[PDB]
Amino acid sequence: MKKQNDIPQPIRGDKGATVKIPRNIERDRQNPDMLVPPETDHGTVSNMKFSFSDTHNRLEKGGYAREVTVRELPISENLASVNMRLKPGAIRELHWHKEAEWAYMIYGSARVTIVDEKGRSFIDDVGEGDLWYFPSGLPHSIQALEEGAEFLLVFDDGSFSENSTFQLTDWLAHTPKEVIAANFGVTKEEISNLPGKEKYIFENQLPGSLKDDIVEGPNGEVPYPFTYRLLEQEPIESEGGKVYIADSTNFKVSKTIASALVTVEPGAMRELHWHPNTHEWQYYISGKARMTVFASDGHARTFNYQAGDVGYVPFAMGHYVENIGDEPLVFLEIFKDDHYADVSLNQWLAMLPETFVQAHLDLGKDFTDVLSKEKHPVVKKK
Amino acid sequence: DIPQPIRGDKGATVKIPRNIERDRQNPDMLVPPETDHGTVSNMKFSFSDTHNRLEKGGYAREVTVRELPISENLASVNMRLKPGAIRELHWHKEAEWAYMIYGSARVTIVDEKGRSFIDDVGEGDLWYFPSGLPHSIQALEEGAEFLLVFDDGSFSENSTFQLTDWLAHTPKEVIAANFGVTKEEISNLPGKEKYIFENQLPGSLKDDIVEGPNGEVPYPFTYRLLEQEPIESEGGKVYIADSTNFKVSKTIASALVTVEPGAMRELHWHPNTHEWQYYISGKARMTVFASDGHARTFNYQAGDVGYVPFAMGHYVENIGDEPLVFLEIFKDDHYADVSLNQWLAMLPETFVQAHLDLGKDFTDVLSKEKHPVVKKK
Amino acid sequence: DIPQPIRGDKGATVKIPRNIERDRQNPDMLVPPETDHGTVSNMKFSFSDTHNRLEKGGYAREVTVRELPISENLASVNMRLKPGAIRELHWHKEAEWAYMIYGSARVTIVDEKGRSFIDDVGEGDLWYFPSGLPHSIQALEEGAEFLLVFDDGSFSENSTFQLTDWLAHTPKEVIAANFGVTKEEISNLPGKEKYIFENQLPGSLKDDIVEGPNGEVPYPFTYRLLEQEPIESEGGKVYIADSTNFKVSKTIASALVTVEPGAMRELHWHPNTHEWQYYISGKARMTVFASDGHARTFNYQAGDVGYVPFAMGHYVENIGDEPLVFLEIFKDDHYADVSLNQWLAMLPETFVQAHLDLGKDFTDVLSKEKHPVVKK
Amino acid sequence: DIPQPIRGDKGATVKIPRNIERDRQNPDMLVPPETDHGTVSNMKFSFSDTHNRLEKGGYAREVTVRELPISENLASVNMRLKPGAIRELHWHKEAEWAYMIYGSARVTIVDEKGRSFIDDVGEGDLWYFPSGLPHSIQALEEGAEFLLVFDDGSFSENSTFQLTDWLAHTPKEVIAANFGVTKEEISNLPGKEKYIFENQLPGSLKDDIVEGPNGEVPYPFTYRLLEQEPIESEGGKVYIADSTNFKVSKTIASALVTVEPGAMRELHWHPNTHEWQYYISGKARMTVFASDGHARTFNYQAGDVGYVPFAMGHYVENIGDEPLVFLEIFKDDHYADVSLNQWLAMLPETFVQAHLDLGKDFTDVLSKEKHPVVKK
Amino acid sequence: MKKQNDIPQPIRGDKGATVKIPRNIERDRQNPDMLVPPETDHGTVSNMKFSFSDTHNRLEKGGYAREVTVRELPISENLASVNMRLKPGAIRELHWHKEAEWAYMIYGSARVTIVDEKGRSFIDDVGEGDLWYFPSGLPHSIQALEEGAEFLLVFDDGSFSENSTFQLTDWLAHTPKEVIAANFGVTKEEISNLPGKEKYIFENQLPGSLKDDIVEGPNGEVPYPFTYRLLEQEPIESEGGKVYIADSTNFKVSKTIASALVTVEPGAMRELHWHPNTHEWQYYISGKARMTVFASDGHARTFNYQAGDVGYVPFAMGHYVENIGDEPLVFLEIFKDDHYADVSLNQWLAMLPETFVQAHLDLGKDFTDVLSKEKHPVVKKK
Ligand SMILES: [Mn+2]
Ligand SMILES: [Mn+2]
Ligand SMILES: [Mn+2]
Ligand SMILES: [Mn+2]
Ligand SMILES: [Mn+2]
Ligand SMILES: [Mn+2]
Ligand SMILES: [Mn+2]
Ligand SMILES: [Mn+2]
Ligand SMILES: [Mn+2]
Ligand SMILES: [Mn+2]
Repeated sequence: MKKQNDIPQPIRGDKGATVKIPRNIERDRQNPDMLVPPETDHGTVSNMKFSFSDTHNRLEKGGYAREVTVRELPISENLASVNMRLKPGAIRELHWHKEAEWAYMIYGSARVTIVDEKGRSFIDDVGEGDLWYFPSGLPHSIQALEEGAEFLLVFDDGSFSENSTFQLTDWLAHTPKEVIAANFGVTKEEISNLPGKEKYIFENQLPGSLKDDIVEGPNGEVPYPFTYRLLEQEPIESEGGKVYIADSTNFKVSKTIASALVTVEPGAMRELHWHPNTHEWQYYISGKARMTVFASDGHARTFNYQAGDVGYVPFAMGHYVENIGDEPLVFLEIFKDDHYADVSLNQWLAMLPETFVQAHLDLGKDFTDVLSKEKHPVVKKK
Repeated sequence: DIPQPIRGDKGATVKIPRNIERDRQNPDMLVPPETDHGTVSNMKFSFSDTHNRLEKGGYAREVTVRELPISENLASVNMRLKPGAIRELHWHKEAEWAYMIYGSARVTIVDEKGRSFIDDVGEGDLWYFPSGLPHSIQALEEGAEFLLVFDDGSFSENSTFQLTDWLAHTPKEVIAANFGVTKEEISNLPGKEKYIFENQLPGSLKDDIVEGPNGEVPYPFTYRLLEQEPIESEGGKVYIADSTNFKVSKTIASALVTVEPGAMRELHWHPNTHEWQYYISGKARMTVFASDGHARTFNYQAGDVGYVPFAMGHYVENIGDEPLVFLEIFKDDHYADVSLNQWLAMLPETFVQAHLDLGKDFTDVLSKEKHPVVKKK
Repeated sequence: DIPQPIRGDKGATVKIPRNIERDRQNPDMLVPPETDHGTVSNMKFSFSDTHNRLEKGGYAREVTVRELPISENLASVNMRLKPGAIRELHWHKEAEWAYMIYGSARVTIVDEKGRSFIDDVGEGDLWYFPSGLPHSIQALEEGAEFLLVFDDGSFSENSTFQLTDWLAHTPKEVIAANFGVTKEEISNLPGKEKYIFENQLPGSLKDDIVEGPNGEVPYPFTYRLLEQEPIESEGGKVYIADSTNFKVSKTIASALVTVEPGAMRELHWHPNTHEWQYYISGKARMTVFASDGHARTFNYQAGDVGYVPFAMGHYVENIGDEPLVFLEIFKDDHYADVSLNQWLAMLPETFVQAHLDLGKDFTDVLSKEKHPVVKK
Repeated sequence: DIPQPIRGDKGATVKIPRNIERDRQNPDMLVPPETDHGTVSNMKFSFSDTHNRLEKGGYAREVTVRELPISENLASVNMRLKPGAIRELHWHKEAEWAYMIYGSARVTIVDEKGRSFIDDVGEGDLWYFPSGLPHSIQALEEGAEFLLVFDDGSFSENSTFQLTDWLAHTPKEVIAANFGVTKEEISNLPGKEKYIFENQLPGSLKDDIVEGPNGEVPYPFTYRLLEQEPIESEGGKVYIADSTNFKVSKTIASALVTVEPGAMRELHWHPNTHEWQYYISGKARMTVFASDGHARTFNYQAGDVGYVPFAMGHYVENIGDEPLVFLEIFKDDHYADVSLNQWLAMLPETFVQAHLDLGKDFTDVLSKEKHPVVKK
Repeated sequence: MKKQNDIPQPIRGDKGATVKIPRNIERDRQNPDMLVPPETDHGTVSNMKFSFSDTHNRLEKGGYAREVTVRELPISENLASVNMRLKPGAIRELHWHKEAEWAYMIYGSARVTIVDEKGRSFIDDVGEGDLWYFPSGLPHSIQALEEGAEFLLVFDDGSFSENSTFQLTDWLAHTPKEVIAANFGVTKEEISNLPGKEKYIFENQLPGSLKDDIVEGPNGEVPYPFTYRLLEQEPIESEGGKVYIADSTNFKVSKTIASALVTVEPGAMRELHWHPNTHEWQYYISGKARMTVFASDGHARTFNYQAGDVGYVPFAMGHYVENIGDEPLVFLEIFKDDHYADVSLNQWLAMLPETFVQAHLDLGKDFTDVLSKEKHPVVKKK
């Protein structure tokens, strides 16, 4: 708990030394638990942290998009992410991709379209705290409404790239005109004005009312919505914060992505736990955190995170997420699976015979008496 | 005619010795569309460019990942049997799907509960043998020629597990003990496999059926594809068999497509998996759109294998005077596509116009009903 | 008493220094059947050829893909516990299946809904712990020795996540905050893992049961394999536990096979997945038929691991005077085989004759009923 | 003072919580050049974003392929030693190259012929230790801080072979037999490694020299880079050490580049191998041209690692008011580049004009002499 | 040094327990340091031991061949080995392969042939203790002389198989007769008696004198011999045994294999060392040994070896080879490199300032005074 000097130094008790070479003081201040790790860290652990601020931002007329992929964070082979921004009325061009796409609306609102394997369309407006999920290969679009929009997209393969989606106008620009004309029963003259290259993101007038955009068709309505109002659900409320979970059990279409939004008050922490199903991918919406990843065989490494950072926890590794700042800590947890699952350290030990736990920990009834059989994902410090 | 790789002011005459016959077969590759761009893997291979294994009773030649490396998940054998000839009892790690192009044959299969299924397959019929289940084929009075598709690209037709090869490589004492016979009783077992061999015609199917205490299989291993009602559009027909109707065909979804002269399988993609193609008859071109401004056109004719990687945009245009007939194969439990026309038809017209820089005259032509094969006007 | 690699006019005496004891254990490898041919990967490894991790309270040794590289999907630990000794609370990514060979033990497991299951396991019983669910083992009054099988070949017994190792590598401030205690209250936590440690015998199972707000688990994590009715053939018995009867065992299908002297697990293959084997007792040979004229025979005895890649033909012949007892393990939700005899029995007899160049005298012996273990 | 991702009519303000400090460090990434295009792998990682291993006597932090995956062939440790502190005698498979940034240290190495080399290294000096040869570092009176580069990206600083770790994991009977001593004589050996440990300052270099029957090493393992005459261009200086002058440095070619304010390492590429970079001081941007219309610009400052894959076009522009100082590292036996200016200068002027759609006014400025660092 | 019972048990002090399940007592007796490892072992280490007795032996008219490859010992990706036996006069059929081949003649003697890239032939007799080396792709044969022969072949790729060499008669059997006839200017009738399948190993009459077999040609003699008399060289003689080294510096053709024969008296040991160049592959000719492989980061595992065993030491790992029996221990060390190199622990420390070594080891002048600046590869116990 000893605090750093204005110029922090990698010193812990009698270990470490001052930095003698030119250095990045600003980044060191953001990474206090990396410049000075806990004494309990040990061994080689892959990097589990990357900042969107350290990525190239693709700027277009109407917004921007930047990405963190396996080429930035190689531990995350199964999940990649885009931070995308749209100005009011601007359109993310009709497109599809091999990966399924999950999204969280951080700021503003947007209208999405999607058409399914049966030719059925779903059109809906998404606001702050809402999600969408587009299954692999189904074509979709996003158009920001009057406030603009900024959102996080997560794709279920780490090798994604935002520059490799299949765009409507790119497909047509690379199809012979004779074939397009034959496809639609029109003349080549009727399609002479098709774009010669993709748009990707483009400015446009605001759309009208949602009701006026709904398209009915001969194949009927989709069975399940492609959007979900996460923040309208009743959260799991612990002493130190709240957890909102959306997986395929409640957000029915979201078959390959399970998700949670976690809020952690100052002085609180997402408790010690692990996931018995799959890897965790993280996005930090706001606040400041540290997390130690316990990797087995005496290996553990602590990382720091703040707004704009991606984190990762490989399958079954022990972890916690501690708020280390004065404001709420808000982050997303993402899993490539059909459901969310964790094992809580506290609940695990609480559900075992007390003398058996005592025999393991070399602690007494004073400790086992504090264990809780109810899981409290976010705990508050006393 | 002597074609040249010239398109407008681009290209030049060929100055070196060349293969004129192949150039005539590949007009859209010697002279690609101006709209092609970028590196795309090869998506075409001819069975005529493969080694044909000849045996007493027929032949078998294959296109695998060693010929067409983009196709890692699917491989194929073109097999021919003379009347009465037998493809020896065998099994393999891969599931096997088949389309009977010519003639007819009797198949056998035994399942993991010891139940046998024996049936005759004719032109336009399919079979599907799940992985590891043992089977045989015997051509009937007119012979048979058929296409086999295996759900792994690394297959080889020379590495199936053959009944007689197994026995030839098992100790005689073990074979004798296995069946409760003497070693002398099995002395005449073959020393090497047969693979394909000549034989007299079998009797009636009814007389070959074997009844047993474990009863009949719950689902048939054959399917009469051409007896089903096809999806009919202006330019042709589509017949689909996947696990929703051909119940056993869990890892292969299939379609037979017929395209009249002047018609085209419309612009679409598959949101589920890669497409593997076999061209039964006719002449076609297809452009594969691979994202990020990459697209490449290929030509196909009878005897060719094609491929479309997962989610790539494509169409199949008849470029000849005869019907174009081809198979589409997918390693999945169902067939699925997205039609470009239907997609745009199901969106607000002004939104589509904003994308395409076209007006209501174009959006008025879009159809909310999918028409897989369209006819030119 | 000195075997030589000679078969008729093939082979020769060994002229260099040699391992006569191992040669005597591997008669069908020093002198293979004439019917073997071609390159086949090794399908045989002995636990006696592995490093044994010794701890206060027992031991653990393993056969993994680093010992037997054909077995990429399955690995195994032979673990021994003295009376009362504890295999420390731990978890791992891999699912774990177990067979109790000797003695008995108490297991605990807690699931992802916070529900605990505690049960006693005796000889012939199994357990199955799904991936990532935390568990422990404690031997009862006789001690215990058992075989664990993990559904990835790259496992290692030294890489499990141990309760005390986790806590030893977590900041004390974080542990204290997690439980609402002071750092002083947790100062006595161990500085390193225990793994296996000695302990007094546990009390009655009834006294260990913990009730909780989330109720009981829906399916048990133990199974009394030898209490089931086996498939009894002429030459032995087969007991099967897969996800159809041992409901939790979703990624492991298993069978215990007993083969009398003079009997043999018949010629068959598996149309679903690879087979992993552990030889509990007795002596066997097996030929693996790998297609395209490739076949190789291997010898096995107590303590050996074997393997049969997906769809390869095989049999398991007792070559000794005592019963042969072995486990068959498959990474799948069910057991399945195709029997050579039953296959041919279910085809037209003249069609079989046309293949085999044998007559009705042979096809008349074929049986439409499957008999997994046959007697000579 | 609040930058925004806006370039003319493209982009927009950031509406979500953001990292303004990092955005200010990366102006050409928040607002890239209009000329960037396409997907390019990340080519930039900060040592400040790594876990620092702290020991009594100093620290070590690393950037490896697990942090910067484009760099598969090279990894790096920033190591700091207090006065007299010792980096424990050790070896590793990888060859090690080093640049002394601050202070000074004594190194030892023994070769495979039993010959020892001991030398003092000061600011601007290098060392190179071939793969597998054992060595140590001990800081002198001012302490030391230096950059180590290893010729495999999968390195880890926690995986080196340490003298005391080896002995702690060797049977005492074997150690005793090895040296002809009793087990009692070696009872005080450490039970675990030291890695970095505090120690009194060493004596004179002359007093440490050890003579032996195998003579002196043929080539020195240290090099006084900054004592060499640099290539001096209009905008800065370049000092090169590769196997042609630093004879032992067979797998690492290196250069120290200084770039004045308003200057730039010119447009060039390497026809031999990938470039790995460490930024000692100052602030830079670099565009990596990856072919087929792909290009991405990155920002660097003190403490950053950069990378340029084999043959990709690049330049390094000083974007600050202070000198820009960086290292270029190549896994090869020599340094080589092709300069864009010199290339075009050596071709017929009308041929260059036909390519560039520019006239004699442009081709007249081309120079047949290579100037690695140019001044605006 | 405590000895096992006739039925050994995995017990070390108060650690371990008796074996309660059916077990392989004979193998346990062969592996005393695996049933009861040193207390100093720790962590996961790949298997480094495999017995030729655990391999399928290919029997032919004239001899046998069995192999240990990466399919048996997966740590050894770069080296594989065949133990081959020939009866008097029997021929290992003319053949070639992609891998280079190195050989040690353990028993008997043989005549070898080889033809090089220039059409030059080399024919020579090899006896006990002699080597050969055949570069990749050059065709060769072996024919045993009057005592027969048994030898160890080592190939410089672990994926080798003895059943995959290119055999003269197999090539011809799979070439169209018209092509063979055209190749040699003969009729198809003249070649009708060519074999229909390969021979591999076949019986034959003893050859005549070597002098009568030598073939001269227009391209002259080879520049360097393909055989080497290892045991005729003066060995490095230490107190506890001898070392004979053949690498490309003395056996000039042996460009990809460096080799050593090591003899270790009872009570002696190949000292603690490592190799700074490459992995070590081992074959145990006679005797009984143990070796601990030190793999870094606190990882170490001990293995036992006896006649007929293959061992392995990955690049740069610390090791020693201790004789644990009453007879001499004789083994081969093989390296895929153009030279042999090691670093001796003793010599390393002997060449450093004594106080510096003392500061590392927490030992005094009593220890540093015993260090030797001369390398003694095999040391004898006092
Ligand atoms: Mn999208
Ligand atoms: Mn979590
Ligand atoms: Mn088949
Ligand atoms: Mn299609
Ligand atoms: Mn376990
Ligand atoms: Mn089986
Ligand atoms: Mn070093
Ligand atoms: Mn450069
Ligand atoms: Mn050879
Ligand atoms: Mn060695």
